[PDB]
Amino acid sequence: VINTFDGVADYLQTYHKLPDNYITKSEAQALGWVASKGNLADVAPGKSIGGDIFSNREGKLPGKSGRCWREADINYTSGFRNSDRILYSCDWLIYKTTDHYQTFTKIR
Repeated sequence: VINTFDGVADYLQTYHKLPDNYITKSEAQALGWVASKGNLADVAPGKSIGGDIFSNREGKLPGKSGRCWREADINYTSGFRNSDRILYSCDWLIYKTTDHYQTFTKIR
């Protein structure tokens, strides 16, 4: 797998968690992921980076408490990470970005 905008959106709203194909950056690093080599697929076949706290330091997203915004990679399969991300709040507001957190639009 679930790594589409709709799929992860629907999945979070229900289960209240990301699907089983997500790993945080720290977890990925421990498995040997080297961002500069874009090898995530080799060290963690079928996984995508997701579940880490998004700071919202630029307030480009509705203000929430300290660790209420989280992000997950969307449309990732192999190679370097792309520019697609889903942003989900502790109150389950769902936003998307396709430009590397520059701009956001509501999806749920």
